[PDB]
Amino acid sequence: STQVRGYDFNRGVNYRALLEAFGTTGFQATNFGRAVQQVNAMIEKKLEPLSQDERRPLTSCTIFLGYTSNLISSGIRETIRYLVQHNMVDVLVTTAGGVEEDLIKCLAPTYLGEFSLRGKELRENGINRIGNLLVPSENYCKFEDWLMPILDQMVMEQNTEGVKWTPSKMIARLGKEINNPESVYYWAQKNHIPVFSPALTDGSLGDMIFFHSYKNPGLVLDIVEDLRLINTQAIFAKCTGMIILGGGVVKHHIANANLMRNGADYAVYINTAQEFDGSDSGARPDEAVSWGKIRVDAQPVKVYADASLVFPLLVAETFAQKMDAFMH
Amino acid sequence: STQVRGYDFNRGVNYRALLEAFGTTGFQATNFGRAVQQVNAMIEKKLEPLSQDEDQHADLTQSRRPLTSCTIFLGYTSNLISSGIRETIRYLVQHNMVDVLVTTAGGVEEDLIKCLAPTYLGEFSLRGKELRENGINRIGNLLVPSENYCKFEDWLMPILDQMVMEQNTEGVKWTPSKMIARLGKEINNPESVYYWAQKNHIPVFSPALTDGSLGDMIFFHSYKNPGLVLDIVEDLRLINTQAIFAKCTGMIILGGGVVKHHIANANLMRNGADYAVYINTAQEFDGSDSGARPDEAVSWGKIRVDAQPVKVYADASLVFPLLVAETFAQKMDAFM
Amino acid sequence: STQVRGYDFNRGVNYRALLEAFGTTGFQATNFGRAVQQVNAMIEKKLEPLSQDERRPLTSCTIFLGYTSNLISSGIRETIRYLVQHNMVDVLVTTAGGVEEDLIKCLAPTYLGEFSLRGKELRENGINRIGNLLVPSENYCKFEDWLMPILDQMVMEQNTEGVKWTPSKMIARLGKEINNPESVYYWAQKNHIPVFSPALTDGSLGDMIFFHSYKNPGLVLDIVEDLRLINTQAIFAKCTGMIILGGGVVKHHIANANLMRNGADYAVYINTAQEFDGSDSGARPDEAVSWGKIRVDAQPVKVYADASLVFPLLVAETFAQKMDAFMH
Amino acid sequence: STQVRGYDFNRGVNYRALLEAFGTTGFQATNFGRAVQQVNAMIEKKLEPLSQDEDQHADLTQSRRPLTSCTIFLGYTSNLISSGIRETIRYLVQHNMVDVLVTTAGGVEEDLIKCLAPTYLGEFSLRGKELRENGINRIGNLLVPSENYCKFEDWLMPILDQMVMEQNTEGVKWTPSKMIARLGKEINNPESVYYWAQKNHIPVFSPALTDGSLGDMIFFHSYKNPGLVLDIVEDLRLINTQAIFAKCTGMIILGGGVVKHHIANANLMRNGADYAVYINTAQEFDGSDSGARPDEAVSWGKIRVDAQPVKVYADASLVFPLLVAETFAQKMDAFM
Ligand SMILES: NC(=O)c1ccc[n+]([C@@H]2O[C@H](COP(=O)([O-])OP(=O)(O)OC[C@H]3O[C@@H](n4cnc5c(N)ncnc54)[C@H](O)[C@@H]3O)[C@@H](O)[C@H]2O)c1
Ligand SMILES: NC(=O)c1ccc[n+]([C@@H]2O[C@H](COP(=O)([O-])OP(=O)(O)OC[C@H]3O[C@@H](n4cnc5c(N)ncnc54)[C@H](O)[C@@H]3O)[C@@H](O)[C@H]2O)c1
Ligand SMILES: NC(=O)c1ccc[n+]([C@@H]2O[C@H](COP(=O)([O-])OP(=O)(O)OC[C@H]3O[C@@H](n4cnc5c(N)ncnc54)[C@H](O)[C@@H]3O)[C@@H](O)[C@H]2O)c1
Ligand SMILES: NC(=O)c1ccc[n+]([C@@H]2O[C@H](COP(=O)([O-])OP(=O)(O)OC[C@H]3O[C@@H](n4cnc5c(N)ncnc54)[C@H](O)[C@@H]3O)[C@@H](O)[C@H]2O)c1
Repeated sequence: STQVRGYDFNRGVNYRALLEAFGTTGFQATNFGRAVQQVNAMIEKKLEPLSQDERRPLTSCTIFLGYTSNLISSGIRETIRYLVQHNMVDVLVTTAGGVEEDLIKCLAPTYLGEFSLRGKELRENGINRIGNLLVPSENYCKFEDWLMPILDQMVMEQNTEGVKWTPSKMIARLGKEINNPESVYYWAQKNHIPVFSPALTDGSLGDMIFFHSYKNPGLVLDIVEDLRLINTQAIFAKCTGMIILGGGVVKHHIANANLMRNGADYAVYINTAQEFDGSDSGARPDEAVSWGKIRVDAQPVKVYADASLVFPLLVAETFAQKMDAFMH
Repeated sequence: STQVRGYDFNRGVNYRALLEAFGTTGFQATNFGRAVQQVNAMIEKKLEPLSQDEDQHADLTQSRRPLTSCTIFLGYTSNLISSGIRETIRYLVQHNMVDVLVTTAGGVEEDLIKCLAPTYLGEFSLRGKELRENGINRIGNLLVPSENYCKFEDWLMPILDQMVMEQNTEGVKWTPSKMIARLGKEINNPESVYYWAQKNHIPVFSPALTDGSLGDMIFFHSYKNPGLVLDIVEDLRLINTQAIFAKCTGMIILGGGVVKHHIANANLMRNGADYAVYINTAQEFDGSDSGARPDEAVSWGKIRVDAQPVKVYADASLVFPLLVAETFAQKMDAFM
Repeated sequence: STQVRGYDFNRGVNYRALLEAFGTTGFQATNFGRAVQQVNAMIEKKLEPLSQDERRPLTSCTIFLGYTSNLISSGIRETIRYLVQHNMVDVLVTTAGGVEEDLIKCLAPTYLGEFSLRGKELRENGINRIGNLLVPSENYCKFEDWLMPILDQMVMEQNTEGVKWTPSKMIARLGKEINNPESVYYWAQKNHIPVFSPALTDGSLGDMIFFHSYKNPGLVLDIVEDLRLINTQAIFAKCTGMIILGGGVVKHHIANANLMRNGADYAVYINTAQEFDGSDSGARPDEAVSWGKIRVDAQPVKVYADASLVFPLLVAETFAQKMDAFMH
Repeated sequence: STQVRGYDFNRGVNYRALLEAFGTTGFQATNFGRAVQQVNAMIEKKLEPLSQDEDQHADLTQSRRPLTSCTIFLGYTSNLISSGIRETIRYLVQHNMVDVLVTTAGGVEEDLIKCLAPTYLGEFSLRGKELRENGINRIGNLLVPSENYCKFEDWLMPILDQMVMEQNTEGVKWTPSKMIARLGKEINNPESVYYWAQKNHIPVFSPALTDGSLGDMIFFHSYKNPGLVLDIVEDLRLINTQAIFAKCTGMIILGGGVVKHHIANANLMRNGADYAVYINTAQEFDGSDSGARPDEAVSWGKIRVDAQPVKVYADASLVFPLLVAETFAQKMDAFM
């Protein structure tokens, strides 16, 4: 049985050892160390070779990465981009803001602010607040100018070439169009990583589709085909892992997909929600076990924390140390 | 300036005076009192008489529901339909007290499943392994037997068959709201929220309607009877036009997530809601939309700068029935 | 097994029935109904007559009421006053602010404000913020004028009459001095309900003792005797119940006292804390069971909510309906 | 204006660059970066040379500790001493990097008990009944065998005997801080926070020192050896004078409760702290002092209006070691 003991700074600042010490520090530091172990187990399983019996290359473990939209507003956008760039995860799930703001960041930046800035004076200057971040309205003007010709082409392809659009197919197209290596969705489509977002209309992309539909009516986004697509990613996996940042639709959609295989083998939740309100967001991993979304023999972990603090540290201690195994 | 003073139980127990005293008790009790005031302001504006032409509003919004002097959007996370708040919401919809509903997929399907089989009380700490081994699914401190979903399957599959047939031969272009209206008509049960919503021409928006058991069933059904399409674009047009052609709007939002953003973003299209009450347990510090204060929404234009929005930081299962008791339920004589 | 079902407003607004329906509404409404049941069980046990074998009158169950200081800033001060006035609880525990602000409210009121008011402009006008409440600085001036002559007498009594002051003895004296039926501590001392507050110096009372000690040095407040006094309240009880609003010292001090009898028989927590940070505040009742602070056979309840919303409703459904049993 | 940008792992893993990138990552990562800046400002001011007279400051504050150019108050809730943050705090005290400690009683006693027996890792969900039946006590996801407290009893009772004897025949008037200094000297172990605090003349305030196991032991001891008195009034004088006669003050407060208010209220006596960092998981909505934002303290005069205080909303077991790594631990050459 393992003793509580924190990092001793009389050793100097040995960063790897400082991070390794979270495991024996207690409370959420210990859960962070457990999450490192769960993700490294996902990775080790993924890198094992496939048996006989056992367009994206299939691996020995399929990793679903989910994140709420605000994390793409944050600099965790870079963290996610890196993982997608190097084919370290296999399926992305995010809400609509998490798609559009990645693209918009290729046209204009987001800025630091404070949570307490007052909306009246912000609105008067055309500045929109996302937590302690700030997005000028002009950013969305630029998005409009960029996106509208693409909506024109998608409608034409729908009506003259038989294309049946879904959120994931639109997201791949937008990633191809943005054509920018800073963009998560550019790498996702380049690497054949599907992106699911069933409420893709809930955001600025929706605004633009809405306005567009009055000059160029008839665009259809079907969510049924995308439900088949995400569920089959789980059903035909040798192994699955879930890494879920935040809650809401993203968290349920990944977990429910994995119910179709009688549960994920590995699971890490990082979120700030709590169970007491009965929310899905705040449900503990053990709630998911009752449904079959996480296997009974799994050892899932939740870290109760803002992912903007934890996720880059998690990546540093897991994926980033196995980078070579993921290249060329 | 208003003094802090709690209810004095030397008066005995008058529950109305007790709830009214929330306003001067402080902290979230005070915000509850402010929320009562904001909702009563919405209702008061809604009940003012109107004079507008019936044909152009139906053409612009593509809806059969008459305009009133204030359009009220009610949103709730799915789990509140698992709870007994389902009865609270059903009452409001039954009496045409709100005008637009927004909920995630679970908030649709579990209202229907409750007409087939009940949900039970449990505890948050019940272990998943033993529950799974007995076919019991946990929702917070509630429990749903798996057999409930089997009954749901049997009820729903013939309806999905008809929907595909209507799509392919009668030109129907399904969306979530149109499906939700049809499911409410089929369930044909006065305990159901969506039975009343469709009967009263109250639309229900749920853009991620595949994220739950209804999705499971659509998925399974599609391998027996392929082809169903659910378009979210037309439903975006429908919700936004409800805000655009409103004379006045109020937002009452229980919980966060999709529901909260979808209602607020629709109201951006009219440069902001006139009244807004949030009841949710989220906090701002994580940058989340769920946890964003009303004043964040003001920066975007989702809430008018001149509005007096209120957030109550609390579990809505505690607060929403009390809020309805002090607002809509006092005005039911006007609502008929 | 009990079905989920909310109050049906087609019945009209039947307030008692609306409150009774919280039990079957789920999430924290259900925990509220459970708390009503636990408190009513405390009360029923307290009102049972004492056996042969089995200055405050001893009853069949000793109820400890704890609350954080801010709840006395709130209007829950009236709720607590009522219970103390009618001898419905037996021991009070609160932090220092929870003593002084009760007294100050007899000299000048507290006002409603908002959480977002900015401290600079408040400080410039001599207005102090407590959450969404406001206390003018003048309130504390009035407190100073009222309190200083009492500190003079306590020192004199210490040095010439052998008095050994403790927090609970000072609180009883201050309640006698305030001589005002709106005050919690007036009723507490009148009804021989002891009040424990081991960090009594942490607040305005401390400020005043601090300043006083420079003109009239030597006042001693011993916390050891007060530890014996609260622990013996638990040790020699036939039965104990704990009703704890908020966390911190108050929650631990009551629970630790009841460890000395191998645990409380009944327990209700109402607080907004969560367990994930390892805090005592956020510890669930079942953590206390591991120490022996709550008996293994007890059925404790936590309601996760702001007590300013819940506690008056709890009192309405429990103590207030048994008022007759507590009088004359 | 500063752009949002996360650390780019195409650079490889440079942990310093990774922590520095917190500042531009947003949400609480940004507040962490601001907290690093505030603490480094405190340290920088502390290390400025001073010229003040040694005798009058010792007379006014009744302390042997020399004044520096900034007095840093470090507060932490008890559970952080249960955690491995105990080692973080011990390092700071060992090297005289902070000037005043404030903690609740558990934060005193468990530092001493850890020199006698360890605390172990467990899980939050372990059931109390089975733990109680095996003499294991739960602290969050940590576990303390009851035997740890038996060892504590045996170590402490002879010390309590000496304290009573010194009170009754050598005129000693015990207070919490004076007791804590004596316990640190007796534990005589370089792993102990309070061993280092007393050796370096860093006072420790804990006005409710009876609320925990030390209280249990004082209680039991008093029926064998009556008479110990612990006065909190003189300790109020001692902490307040540390603020009053400071040239500059900074507050670093982990958690809420007594600790947070006691430090901030001491700093009111000088019309406010110059620097302040809160790290805690509390929220404002419940009116709590724990959850009060720094700007509430500004309204009282506890934080100067010209200061730039920062709160990081997070479990300090995650954040405090990183904060120390980026601040105090980089400056240890100056601190010798
Ligand atoms: N919860 C269910 O019963 C259920 C059923 C089937 C599917 N799902 C799916 O789960 C997904 C996520 O659900 P969601 O985003 O709609 O909500 P959620 O349950 O994830 O809640 C989002 C946030 O809303 C707030 N909230 C939740 N419950 C609250 C309460 N009782 N009082 C106040 N505030 C509260 C909280 O801040 C919470 O983090 C949806 O797509 C849904 O279809 C859930
Ligand atoms: N930037 C934005 O936030 C943004 C922009 C456009 C649209 N939207 C829309 O808002 C709607 C709702 O968003 P949602 O459900 O995706 O997420 P959300 O922001 O509401 O968050 C849901 C829950 O996830 C958790 N969470 C959030 N941020 C976290 C963090 N940093 N660390 C840990 N946990 C965290 C919290 O418990 C929160 O209650 C969407 O449909 C989305 O498209 C958001
Ligand atoms: N916790 C223990 O191990 C322990 C041991 C013996 C006695 N006690 C007694 O319990 C009483 C109450 O403890 P308290 O008021 O000092 O603290 P607490 O544990 O009650 O915490 C108070 C608040 O501080 C904040 N906090 C706690 N842990 C945090 C963390 N890890 N990171 C950030 N913020 C955090 C939270 O908002 C919390 O509600 C004290 O009198 C103490 O002596 C506790
Ligand atoms: N008005 C004041 O708050 C005030 C005034 C003077 C002094 N002080 C001092 O502040 C110090 C710390 O206060 P504390 O530990 O007593 O309490 P606190 O206010 O810090 O609260 C401790 C915890 O109790 C819970 N809590 C608080 N308010 C709640 C509510 N309304 N509903 C439910 N739960 C709630 C929260 O989890 C909170 O973290 C004291 O020693 C006190 O004397 C406070």
